[PDB]
Amino acid sequence: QSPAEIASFSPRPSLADSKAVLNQAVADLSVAHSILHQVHWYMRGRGFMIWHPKMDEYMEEIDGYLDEMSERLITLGGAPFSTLKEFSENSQLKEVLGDYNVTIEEQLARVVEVFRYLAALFQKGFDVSDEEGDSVTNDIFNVAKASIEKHIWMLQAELGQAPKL
Amino acid sequence: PSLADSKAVLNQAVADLSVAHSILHQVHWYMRGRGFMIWHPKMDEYMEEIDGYLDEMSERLITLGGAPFSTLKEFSENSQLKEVLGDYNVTIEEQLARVVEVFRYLAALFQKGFDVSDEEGDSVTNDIFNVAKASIEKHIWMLQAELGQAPKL
Amino acid sequence: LADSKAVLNQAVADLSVAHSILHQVHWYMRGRGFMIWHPKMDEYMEEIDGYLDEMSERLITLGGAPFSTLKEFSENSQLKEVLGDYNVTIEEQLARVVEVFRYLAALFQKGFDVSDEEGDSVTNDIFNVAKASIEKHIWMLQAELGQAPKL
Amino acid sequence: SLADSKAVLNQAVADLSVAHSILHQVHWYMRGRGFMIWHPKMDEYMEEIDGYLDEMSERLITLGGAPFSTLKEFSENSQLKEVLGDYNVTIEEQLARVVEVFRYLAALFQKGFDVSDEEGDSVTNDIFNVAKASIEKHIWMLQAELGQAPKL
Amino acid sequence: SLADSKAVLNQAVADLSVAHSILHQVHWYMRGRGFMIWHPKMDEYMEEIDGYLDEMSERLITLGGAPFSTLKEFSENSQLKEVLGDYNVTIEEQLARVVEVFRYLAALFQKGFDVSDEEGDSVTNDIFNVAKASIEKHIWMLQAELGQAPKL
Amino acid sequence: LADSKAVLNQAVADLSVAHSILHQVHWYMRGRGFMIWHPKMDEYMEEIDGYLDEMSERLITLGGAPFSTLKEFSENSQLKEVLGDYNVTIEEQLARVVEVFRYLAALFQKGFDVSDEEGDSVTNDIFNVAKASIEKHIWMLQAELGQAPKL
Amino acid sequence: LADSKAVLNQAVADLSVAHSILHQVHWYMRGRGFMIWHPKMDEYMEEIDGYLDEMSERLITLGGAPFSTLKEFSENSQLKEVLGDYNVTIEEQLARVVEVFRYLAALFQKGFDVSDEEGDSVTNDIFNVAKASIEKHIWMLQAELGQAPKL
Amino acid sequence: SLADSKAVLNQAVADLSVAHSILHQVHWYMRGRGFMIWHPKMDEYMEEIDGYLDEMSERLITLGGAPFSTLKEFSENSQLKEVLGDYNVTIEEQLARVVEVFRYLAALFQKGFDVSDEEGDSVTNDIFNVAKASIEKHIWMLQAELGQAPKL
Amino acid sequence: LADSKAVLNQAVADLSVAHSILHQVHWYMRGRGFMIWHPKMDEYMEEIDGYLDEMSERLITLGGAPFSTLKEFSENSQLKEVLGDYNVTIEEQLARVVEVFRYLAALFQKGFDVSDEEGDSVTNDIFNVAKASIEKHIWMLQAELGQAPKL
Amino acid sequence: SLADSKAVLNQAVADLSVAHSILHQVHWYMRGRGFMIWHPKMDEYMEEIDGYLDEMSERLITLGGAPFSTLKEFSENSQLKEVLGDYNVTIEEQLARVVEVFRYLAALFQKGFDVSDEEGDSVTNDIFNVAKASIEKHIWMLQAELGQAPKL
Amino acid sequence: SLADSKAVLNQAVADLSVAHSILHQVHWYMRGRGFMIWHPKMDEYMEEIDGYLDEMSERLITLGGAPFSTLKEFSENSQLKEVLGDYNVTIEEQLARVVEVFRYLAALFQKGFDVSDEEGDSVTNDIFNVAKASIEKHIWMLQAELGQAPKL
Amino acid sequence: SLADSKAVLNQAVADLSVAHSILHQVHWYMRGRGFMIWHPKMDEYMEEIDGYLDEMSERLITLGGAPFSTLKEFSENSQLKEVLGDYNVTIEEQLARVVEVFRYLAALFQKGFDVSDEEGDSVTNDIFNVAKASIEKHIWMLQAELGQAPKL
Ligand SMILES: [Ca+2]
Ligand SMILES: [Ca+2]
Ligand SMILES: [Ca+2]
Ligand SMILES: [Ca+2]
Ligand SMILES: [Cl-]
Ligand SMILES: [Cl-]
Ligand SMILES: [Cl-]
Ligand SMILES: [Cl-]
Ligand SMILES: [Cl-]
Ligand SMILES: [Cl-]
Ligand SMILES: [Cl-]
Ligand SMILES: [Cl-]
Ligand SMILES: [Cl-]
Ligand SMILES: [Cl-]
Ligand SMILES: [Tb+3]
Ligand SMILES: [Tb+3]
Ligand SMILES: [Tb+3]
Ligand SMILES: [Tb+3]
Ligand SMILES: [Tb+3]
Ligand SMILES: [Tb+3]
Ligand SMILES: [Tb+3]
Ligand SMILES: [Tb+3]
Ligand SMILES: [Tb+3]
Ligand SMILES: [Tb+3]
Ligand SMILES: [Tb+3]
Ligand SMILES: [Tb+3]
Repeated sequence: QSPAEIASFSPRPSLADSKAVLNQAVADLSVAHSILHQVHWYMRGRGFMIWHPKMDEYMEEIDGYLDEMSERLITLGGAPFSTLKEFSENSQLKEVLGDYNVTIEEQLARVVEVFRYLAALFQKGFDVSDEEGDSVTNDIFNVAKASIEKHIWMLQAELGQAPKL
Repeated sequence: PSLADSKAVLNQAVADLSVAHSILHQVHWYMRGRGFMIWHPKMDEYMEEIDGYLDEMSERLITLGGAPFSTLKEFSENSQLKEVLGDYNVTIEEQLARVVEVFRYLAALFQKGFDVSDEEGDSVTNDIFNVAKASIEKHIWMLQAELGQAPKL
Repeated sequence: LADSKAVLNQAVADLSVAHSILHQVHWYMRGRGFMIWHPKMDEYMEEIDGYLDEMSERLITLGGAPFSTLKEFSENSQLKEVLGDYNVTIEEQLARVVEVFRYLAALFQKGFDVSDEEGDSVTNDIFNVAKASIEKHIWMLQAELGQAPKL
Repeated sequence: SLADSKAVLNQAVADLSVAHSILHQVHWYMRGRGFMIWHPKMDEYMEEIDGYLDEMSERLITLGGAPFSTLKEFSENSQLKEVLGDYNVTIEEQLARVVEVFRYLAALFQKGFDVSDEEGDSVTNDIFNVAKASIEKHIWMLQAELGQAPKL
Repeated sequence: SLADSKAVLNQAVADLSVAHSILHQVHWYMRGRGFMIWHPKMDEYMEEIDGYLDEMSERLITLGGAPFSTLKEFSENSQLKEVLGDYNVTIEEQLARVVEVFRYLAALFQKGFDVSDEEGDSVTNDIFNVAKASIEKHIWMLQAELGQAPKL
Repeated sequence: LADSKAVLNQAVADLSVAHSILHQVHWYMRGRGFMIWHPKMDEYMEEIDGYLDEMSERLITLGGAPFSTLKEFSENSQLKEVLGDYNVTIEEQLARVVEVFRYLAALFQKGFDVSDEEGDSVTNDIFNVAKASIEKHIWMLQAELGQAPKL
Repeated sequence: LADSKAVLNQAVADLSVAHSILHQVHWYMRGRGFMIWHPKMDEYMEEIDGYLDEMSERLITLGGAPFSTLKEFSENSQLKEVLGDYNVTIEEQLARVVEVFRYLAALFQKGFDVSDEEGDSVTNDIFNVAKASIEKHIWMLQAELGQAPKL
Repeated sequence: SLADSKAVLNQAVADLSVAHSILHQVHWYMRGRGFMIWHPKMDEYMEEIDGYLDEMSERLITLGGAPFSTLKEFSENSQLKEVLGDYNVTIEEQLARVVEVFRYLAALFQKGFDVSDEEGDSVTNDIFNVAKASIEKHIWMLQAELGQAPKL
Repeated sequence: LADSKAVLNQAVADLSVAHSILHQVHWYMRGRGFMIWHPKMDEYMEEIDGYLDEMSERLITLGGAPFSTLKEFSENSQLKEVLGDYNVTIEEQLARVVEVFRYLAALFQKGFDVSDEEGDSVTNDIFNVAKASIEKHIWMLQAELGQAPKL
Repeated sequence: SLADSKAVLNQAVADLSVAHSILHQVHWYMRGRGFMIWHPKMDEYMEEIDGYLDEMSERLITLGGAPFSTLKEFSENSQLKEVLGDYNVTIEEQLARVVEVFRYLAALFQKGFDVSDEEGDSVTNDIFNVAKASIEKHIWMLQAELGQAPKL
Repeated sequence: SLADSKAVLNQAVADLSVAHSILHQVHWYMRGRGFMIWHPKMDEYMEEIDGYLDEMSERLITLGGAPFSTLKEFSENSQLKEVLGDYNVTIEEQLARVVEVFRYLAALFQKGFDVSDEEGDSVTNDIFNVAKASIEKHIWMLQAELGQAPKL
Repeated sequence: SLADSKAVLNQAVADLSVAHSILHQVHWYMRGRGFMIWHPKMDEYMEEIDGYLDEMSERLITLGGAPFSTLKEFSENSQLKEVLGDYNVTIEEQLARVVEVFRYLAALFQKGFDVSDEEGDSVTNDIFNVAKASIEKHIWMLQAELGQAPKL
């Protein structure tokens, strides 16, 4: 005979170890990137000429974390999500169709939402990596969390609000 | 001459670009209102690009055996663009609206340049207009976006 | 796919999928040649992002609305992604890259054809430049694999 | 013999030190549309202000003087008044505050220009003139953002 | 009010705009041995003319004035005369036109200098001083190519 | 100094005064070594400026309100300023910088301690980076003075 | 694509010979204006070399086999070479570069036409870009020589 | 108090000096397909190694310690063993040798991390961490070229 | 090859042919290693071009008349060219380069010796620097081919 | 009409050439603790002296003058005195010597400033002013190294 | 044939390795006025020494030799002696030690020159020549700091 | 036993200084078609001459010598003779003057080369060789401009 082929529902979704949460990051950072690109492209209104370019800067920073976090996952022996289907299903951020009729304030507020989520994800990754004693991974999350939180201050300040982290 | 018209539209461009530069200088200088700090330096970027086209088009014309307009009287009399005196009381959005309008004219100019030069088989001149049109159109998108509008080319 | 705006948006989806695949090759790569090709994938991706931005933004300039969600990229792209696997050779990785680049070169030909018919010379040149470059890469990638470009 | 020149140099040291402090408060406490342009702009202004403070302090040293060099001295000799940071100053208000400070500095620099000319200190004179040039350009730009004429 | 400082700044705007046009004509129409050096040199002169033009107009704005800003205003106010482009002018003759334009500029800047000195406009006075220094150096140089003394 | 915010604001006050002392040192310096040590103060000042901005901004980020007036810096800082004097020797100037730095090293360790205990990991690493560089500067200044770092 | 491929290879022959002529002009130049024109041949040579590589590599990408020996170059090229001679005037050497450029400009027009007929838009832009630049140079050289470009 | 941290820092000075010797050996004796990529890559590794060895040695000095600083000290104290150069070794063996050196450093740097953590030396702790992060990435890449998992 | 002048001109001829051959290797290359060795042929050609210019120009300085036509290069060179072929393996290409370089080193040695005996120190230095560089390359290429330099 | 401006420019050309010569002696014959920083510093001072000499020489040409241009002219018209190099001179003495030279030049630039101001040559006046500022700053610095006030 | 050229090149590998290690000890153990200038200067020396070390071994490889490549080999073959690091050495003593090292290396490089001169290995000969020129420059400078003649 | 190498090094210091002065005169006094190119070209030559002067003097110092270091010493030991600057001299005459100085220098570097070969001073030999190579290349270029062969 032969070993039976197991048929069960996709197991994961529980952020229990460093590996798990690094992959969740790969997923969320890929979608974040896509949301950022849509804001870049669909943006209209006073303040476009400053924020259009800014989205590029954010995107590059997000790219940087995406790469180092999946590559840390690889180094630790894991297997990073690497298809749009994987990214789209494992991510907790929702995507919507691009729309040109959104005010600047609403765009910036959407980016703050995404940044708040990512900062909590990196907080979770920090805590998990600390508990498991994976100090390298721990530092990666902390660094990413530092600058995301700083971007949240600035965005909120443009919106006339405190960071409210 | 086989290339008489390429020549004529290149020189039209020389005149209109010189006028366009002038207007962008006026916007840069007379600008007042929230957004000054971003748009004032942006006019410099536009001017540098307009300048780059003015030089390239005039010199393509020289290369083809033409005599480019090279006096303010010539630019002025030949250009289809109309200049008005500077006024500090124009709003930032009216200033950007004017820039979009100058740029729309230039896109149509470069379109005609493109067609005429494609007609006469001057493929170098064709490319020059094609590159200029491409850039100007991108600029129109951005300006319109800032104005809360679609590019509407 | 019979106007410039549809071909451009199709390119948005396909370049987005091509970028994802190039990333997968970057990460899962193993074997002799890794030290040269792993970094090369970043060059390829920087380029693909280059075109993605220019095309999407040409569409916008032309009054279109780019695919801008993963669902849209995935469903609209003609490219097929598979799960990442470490157990693929460098030569196999390269061959996959060439397949994708071949697909892109052909998409760029259609964009070239369609915009030429429509008299949209700006879009036409964007497709033209992207093609010249994709084609150069296939020559080089095929050469590493000991084969002619076979365009 | 260069006593009036020395006094105005040192007065500028106090004032520039306070001005720098105010720019730093505006930079941190800024909130509202245009933050993203004006926040970094505050660094540009601070660098320049630091540039003058150092240059003028060292011109004073070079003349045989002794520049104020403590926060107490800066705060007590300066004519500018500082206030507790407040996040609810609007952008426009923040810009108007920088304008008030720059106008003060332009007038201080005028006085320094005049006094150094009177004492025949031509090097000190050109130092104030350069500073004045650039400050007035900044007032022109600030006021333009505010939709106003430079009003020098 | 600095009425004449403003008047000379605006005269400079007009004349530099015409000077710039004249240098462009020389760049384009130039033919003869020396072309390869002087053709590009015309770009360097234009960039410098451009610099003054923007600095002077911007100093005018800063002072409360309203710079000339249309080609008609440039032509009607400039003292410089423009002629149609001709390819049959020699290099030596082109260089002679430039010297003549620059001798004019240097005289204009002397007036700008004298007027701003007199009105106590030291910033403007420096702007003119810097422009005149540069222009006069160029004159020495062009004259030297032409085998002649600067004859300032 | 009740928490992370409190210590951040203390660093804001102390870094401001520390920067002022450094400028005093830069300006009133005389003696053999001037030519190396005078410009070196500029390097120290840029670094202190950097910590000052980063720490105040971390405080902003966290919902605090940084000291931002000279009175506030002066009031809250634990460093004491004295009038400039040209007759201080170069090695005496370097010793005052060492004292100021040892003070800032201590401050930053309290900062590190407090943030660690509160779980403010970003603030923690900020004080740690600051601590590392100051302690290296102490080693180098003490070395110049013929002494061990004596942390 | 036989005709596109043939004109590309022709250009390889002729650009290799043009390059050698420029190198001769560079070395054998004597007369007033040497100091401006001697380095200018280095810029011309650099640019010629860029076309040469670009055009044979295009040919490779198309599945051709570019001429690649001095024999192939001399035999296929329509340019004729003469022994070096220091007795040539500066103006004479410039006229010889003008002649050679006028020739390449014509060849590039053939290449452009042929490629346009065969639908090879990529080769077509390559010829178009080379021709834009050679013609600018001819204007400039002719102007140094007191003449209209006469294209 | 900080004796254990000082001890591991000094161990690292020793092992890093030998490591760097081994990389230089690889660099010079390398032969085979891939020489052209890997030979200069050893240079990257050496300079990164030199970087850690200076940082760590200077952190030891800063703590009041006395770094090993003679070839005899390095050899005696290093746990890494050196062998004679041999051109006959294969590229893949050369790379396997670099991996085994790095796996050792990574383990050493983890010991440093742990020791310094227990002692409260947070600066020393962060130096090992950054070192460890870097080396582990290198092991992944080196293993990748050899067709293997990182096995960390 | 009687004297310094004569060997300088000989090198102009051989360096021209060597550059030709390197370019052939750059273009016709196929197989694993292409991605590192294709661009490596650019660094080599660049270097060869440096020597060729320096050597001919030293000869002009010396009052000679450097070869300046492809006919002179081809007829005077001891190096021999073959038709381009895609079927040559990477290692064969690499070994071709080695053999050209070995010839060049031997030529430069003769150039060194000849200018030495004529007391032309400048020409001597030129051949020395050229030699040291080529031998370094020979070690490196041989290393790739799994062999000792065997000078 | 411009004779005194031309005179003091040409006197500066001579003194600047001798001063360059002196600084090069100091550079070469220097020995003593402090060499490693003061040796390269003399290069910086020489480049600056060179800049003034070229600028002032060329202002003189521009004005229709004829700069001193031989070592014999420089040596004979200079108020500065040269002696044979000697390795025994201490570092303080070397530095005190450069100060004396700088003091002379600063004074010479003051005469130049005065004279051009009288003759209304504002461009020449600015050149002397700029030169004077920088030299006085270096005097402060060298005096400070020497443990002293600038005592301008 | 080239056995003696190879042998001295290999002597150089071992000595430059030990020279580098002594420079590193000097860099780490330095204490005294001058530290902030001389500490970085040891880095520059170390860089230059590595430069020679890599080039000489690679020249050896190129010639068919096998360079020393283990700390054991460097130690055994070097004629330089190493002692434990001591903080209580003065800056002047530390510099005198470098001067001793360099004096040795320049004697070595002269032997390398003469040997290769004899064996007609003109490339190896230029390498030693370049190295010697540079080391002798540094000996002049270090000695000048020490108030001494170069005394080659 | 080193002494003639030192004497040629010192003659070079004198002649290079004089040559630097002559090039400066040509820079300033040049008039005529070609000015715009040859005027800046003199700068390049002067920077190069200063390069040699400094390297040669410092090699002399390194050898335990005492370089000429006053204008009088340069003037009286130089074989080159200076004349009063004159504007009327043609461009072609000026270049010929530089050619004549460069031929003197190449010949002097040849004597330098030979004397240092005989004395076994390889470092100095190499300095003269390098200088000679570049001077000869300039003669070619200058001669080419004047429509002549180099005639070395
Ligand atoms: Ca709405
Ligand atoms: Ca008036
Ligand atoms: Ca005391
Ligand atoms: Ca004459
Ligand atoms: Cl502006
Ligand atoms: Cl990577
Ligand atoms: Cl973009
Ligand atoms: Cl910030
Ligand atoms: Cl041009
Ligand atoms: Cl300073
Ligand atoms: Cl050359
Ligand atoms: Cl290529
Ligand atoms: Cl250090
Ligand atoms: Cl003449
Ligand atoms: Tb990566
Ligand atoms: Tb142009
Ligand atoms: Tb974009
Ligand atoms: Tb300062
Ligand atoms: Tb402006
Ligand atoms: Tb900040
Ligand atoms: Tb290529
Ligand atoms: Tb260090
Ligand atoms: Tb050349
Ligand atoms: Tb000059
Ligand atoms: Tb190496
Ligand atoms: Tb020197």
